[PDB]
Amino acid sequence: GVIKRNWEYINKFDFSVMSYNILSQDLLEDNSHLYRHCRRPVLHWSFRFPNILKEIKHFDADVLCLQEVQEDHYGAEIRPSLESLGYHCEYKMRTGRKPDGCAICFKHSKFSLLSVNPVEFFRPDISLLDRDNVGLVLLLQPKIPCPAICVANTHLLYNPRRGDIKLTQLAMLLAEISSVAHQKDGSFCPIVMCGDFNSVPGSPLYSFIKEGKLNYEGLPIGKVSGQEQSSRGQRILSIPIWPPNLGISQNCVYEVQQVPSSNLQHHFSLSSVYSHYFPDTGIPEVTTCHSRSAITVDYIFYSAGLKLLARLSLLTEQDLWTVNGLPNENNSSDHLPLLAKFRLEL
Ligand SMILES: Nc1ncnc2c1ncn2[C@@H]1O[C@H](CO)[C@@H](O)[C@H]1O
Ligand SMILES: [K+]
Ligand SMILES: [K+]
Ligand SMILES: [K+]
Ligand SMILES: [Mg+2]
Repeated sequence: GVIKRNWEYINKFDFSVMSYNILSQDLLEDNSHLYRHCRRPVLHWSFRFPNILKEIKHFDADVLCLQEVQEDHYGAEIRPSLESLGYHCEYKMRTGRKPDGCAICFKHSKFSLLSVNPVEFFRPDISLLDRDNVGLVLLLQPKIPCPAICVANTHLLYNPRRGDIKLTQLAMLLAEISSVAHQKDGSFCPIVMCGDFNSVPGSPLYSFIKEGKLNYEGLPIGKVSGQEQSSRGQRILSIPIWPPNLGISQNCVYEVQQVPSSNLQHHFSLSSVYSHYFPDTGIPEVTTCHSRSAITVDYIFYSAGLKLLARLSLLTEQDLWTVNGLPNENNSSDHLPLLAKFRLEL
């Protein structure tokens, strides 16, 4: 019963991607009921950050996609530490009362920056989109003597009930990617989309990402994410989910608004790095474990044209409770870092 995270291995450019919700100290302390299982000393930022930095240093990924990156801590400690490791860092803070956000970092030696494309999901003119969540999309040029790579990162709305907002937020991210990744030959460049989607494998939202299609007629708003909730007394998704003045089509691309079928679509071909279930046993993988939750909500998606060489295996709920849950004295987030090795064949 050994508890280990192994590397599963499945004219080129090779690069590794890490997706990691590092847990904002402010979000930690605002929700202390989630960490009742934890010994008090392991929760302090002074304890947690060195461990998190050690992980990042150890894995030495070419691209970092981080969530719950607290602004004050980012400026003071996280960004300087990452810059020292040879990373160029781009940040997008949430737009509300919560001063955390997403960062996409990449090694100077591996890429040049073509464009930075932040996405704010908050729209003051649209009542539906009243949440502070954000995304970030970079276009990177691999440094070799080659096509660009589009890297996206997000942290979608947590609230389990509001699947209408989740899907609209996702649509806004997909729309940005569609714009940035478009090439002169009319196809999309290779895409890596990381983040905390607050949605479980096999959920409608997850299915939408994988299939590029969703029939959402008669679907309760709470069922979208597959997060734990009653589902009683929930309203059904509207057709359309979001209003025309968002300027995004049902194919999740920007469109020219004109002065004035319940199926969502996107034009990408996306695979998930992780299978979500252990092959031998069929036990589900988890990416987050605390007092109230043990689920997968973190993903690395990629265009399948990249080839996945390897991934760092996840753990079961039972495995994580053997080490008394997350965070603990050895692992300093309530999430596990996702890690993938990719190959771009030229
Ligand atoms: N919030 C929790 N959820 C699930 N299991 C827990 C929780 N807190 C402690 N445990 C574990 O459950 C068992 C309780 O005896 C122990 O193995 C302990 O680590
Ligand atoms: K929040
Ligand atoms: K409702
Ligand atoms: K235990
Ligand atoms: Mg969290």
